[PDB]
Amino acid sequence: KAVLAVRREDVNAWERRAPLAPKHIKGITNLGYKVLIQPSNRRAIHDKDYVKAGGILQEDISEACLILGVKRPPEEKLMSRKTYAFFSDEILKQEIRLIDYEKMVDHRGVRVVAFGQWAGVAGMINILHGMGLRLLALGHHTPFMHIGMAHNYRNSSQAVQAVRDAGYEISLGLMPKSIGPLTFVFTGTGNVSKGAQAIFNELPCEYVEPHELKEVSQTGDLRKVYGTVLSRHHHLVRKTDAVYDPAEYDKHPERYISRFNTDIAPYTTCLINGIYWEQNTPRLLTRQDAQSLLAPEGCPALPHKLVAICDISADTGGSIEFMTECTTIEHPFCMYDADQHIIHDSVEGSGILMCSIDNLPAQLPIEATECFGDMLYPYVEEMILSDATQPLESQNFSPVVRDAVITSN
Amino acid sequence: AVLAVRREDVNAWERRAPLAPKHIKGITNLGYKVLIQPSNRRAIHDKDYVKAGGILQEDISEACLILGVKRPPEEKLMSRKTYAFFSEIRLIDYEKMVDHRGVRVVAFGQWAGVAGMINILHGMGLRLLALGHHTPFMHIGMAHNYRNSSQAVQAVRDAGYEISLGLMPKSIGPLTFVFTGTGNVSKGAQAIFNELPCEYVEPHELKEVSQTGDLRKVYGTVLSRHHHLVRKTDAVYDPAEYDKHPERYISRFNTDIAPYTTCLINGIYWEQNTPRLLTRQDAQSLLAGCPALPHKLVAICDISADTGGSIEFMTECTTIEHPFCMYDADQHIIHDSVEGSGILMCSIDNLPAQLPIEATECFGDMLYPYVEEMILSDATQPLESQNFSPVVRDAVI
Repeated sequence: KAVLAVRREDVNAWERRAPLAPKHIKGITNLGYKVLIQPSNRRAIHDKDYVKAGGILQEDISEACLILGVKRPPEEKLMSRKTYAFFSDEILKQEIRLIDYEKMVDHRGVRVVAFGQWAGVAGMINILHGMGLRLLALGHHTPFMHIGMAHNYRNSSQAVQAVRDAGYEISLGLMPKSIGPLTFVFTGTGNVSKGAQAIFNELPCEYVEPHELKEVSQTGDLRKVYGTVLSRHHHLVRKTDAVYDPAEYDKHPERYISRFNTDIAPYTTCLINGIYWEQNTPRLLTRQDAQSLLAPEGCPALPHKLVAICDISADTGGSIEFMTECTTIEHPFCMYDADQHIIHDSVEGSGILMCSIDNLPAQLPIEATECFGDMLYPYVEEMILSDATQPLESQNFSPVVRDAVITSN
Repeated sequence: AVLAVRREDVNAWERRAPLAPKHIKGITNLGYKVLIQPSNRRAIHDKDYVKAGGILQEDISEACLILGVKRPPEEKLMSRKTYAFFSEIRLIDYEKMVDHRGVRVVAFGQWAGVAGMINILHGMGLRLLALGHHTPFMHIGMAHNYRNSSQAVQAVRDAGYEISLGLMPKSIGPLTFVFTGTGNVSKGAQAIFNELPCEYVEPHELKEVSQTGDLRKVYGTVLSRHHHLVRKTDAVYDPAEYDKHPERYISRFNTDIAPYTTCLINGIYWEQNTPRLLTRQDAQSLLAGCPALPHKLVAICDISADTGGSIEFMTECTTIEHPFCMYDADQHIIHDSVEGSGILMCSIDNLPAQLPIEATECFGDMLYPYVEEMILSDATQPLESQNFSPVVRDAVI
């Protein structure tokens, strides 16, 4: 008797995802609920697949009490006496219940509704493409020229075949010698970091311990790429006695510094940053660290070892002090040059190539939709039996859903 | 006695060379010594030129013939030597090398068309998304994102399968592609289109299929002079007369074909007194959750390098880095963009450089037969006594 609707995305041309996939609509209709799908040429999964799974294609979504979307409408489009959920008072004036997927957390306070590894997958394809263009601008044709942007591929499978194909060229010795071994450092603990690792694993890779990076950055095999996973214990020490205690760094991070600038950064070609930075944590790199890193025929050496930094988390303006500006899917790369200036939509001149896109998952919209839908599915029935007309206190919500309401009730 | 291939220094995108490894194997088997200047820029690695009998060496002083792609900086030209490029020092221009009929003999063949067709299919992906339509054209990148034409063809076939499975949005209607010109360059664009689920029709049919075509296919037509050119007086076509006096003719392309066209691939070589395909006034008239297109014509790709003054309003060239611009409803050109109102346009001058290995092989094949003449050139003696063919003699500038 209660009716669910999936709204069309209207916010931005790049929003090709949805909060639920066909298989989720097949599940919800098998529980006897009616599900309206608002027609959309924008969605990367076609309307006829939502219809095949028992959804009814219809512009008018007035009858629905739960409306699921990805991004909040401009507020002009919000029907009254209904519950909306998005990835986000004025509207509180009315009887409108708003839910924020980002605030849906377990008893420990860890998120339970997200895009999983998919930001890392897209970020790693993006930065490999970026390094192709950056190294050509410095005068080096490489096999990284043969990897496009994440959104130029049908799905992660087609992307993986292009990464393996460029990997074969590297493994056959088609890199230029003069630029030396290539080193990749991965930071952070989450699913997003595993995604970037999963793309790297398709190249002719070799994982080393952080202390080895000094050696392999000089004498590594030029038919391979080198990776290292960086953990807290590798680079964080107390200001007093240069010791690491994990229980103490959790409570009082202010007693700690990072040795990343002296121990790892000078031996790094590409930093993939997956850290979630906090207001009292040590930084990986400062503005002064950048000055020192930059200060240094047809076959030149690199101007300096560090070519690129890709941010795959939220943390835009955190661990790397000078990475202040976000990039976009359309303009993915900017340069931090030797005069401490950001040059937008460019891979030319001096300095460090940087990539910081806020909606990386949208570049792989089908797999992003499947993954998100899987995490949301168990909570959908609670949300369908939500009543915007009644008080919050009387709703049969789990703490997960209750705590994620961002309206007065 | 000694031949040299110089490193390209002009532009970061110049990844081609005048000869491929197999050509160096041929020249060394004639007993000539060949120096190759080392280059991380070249898309074919130094080790392959060495494997074929070339010697890798920075100092190129002992060579009497120096082959390159683009003409060096004037400060870099050594005295008493012969240089060949694409424009007491003897200079040869590959572009001026023509046979007794006056047709070019040293060029990049079909490869501009191949790159141009991949570029515009990518362009249409971005343009149609900006108008609110996810399509399988989103899954084709720029020509330079692929290792060679084979990897590009697999991505075009893959997107073709999505179209053939019915994954186009219906509201956008049938997609029509018109090919103009007679050259190799036009065959290249056709060769990429043939890898989609295509169907070729006669020009008169375009009116019908632009309204009732199967949305699981893409439609193509090849446009000849006889289809659209008529005399001002009696609306008749005589091919012998259009050759001599093109000023007596107009084009019916604006009224007969343009209104039923999604994508114009333009390969015409325009002359100062030929009729235009489209004028500024034609453009004004053409521009006038599941929407129709604002108008039928989405995109124009020039594959002859702004050698088609055929489109009056296509004034400014695009680049590999910034491939697309928009001609909007107010007659304004917006650079490096697929957003807002109007027509998407692509006009890149060095399309072959996006497929640098195949471009090098093709060019090298056309040049190979004339290399021996050029090696036995002497810059110190007069031109009249050189044992040159008319092809090479006429190309000295």
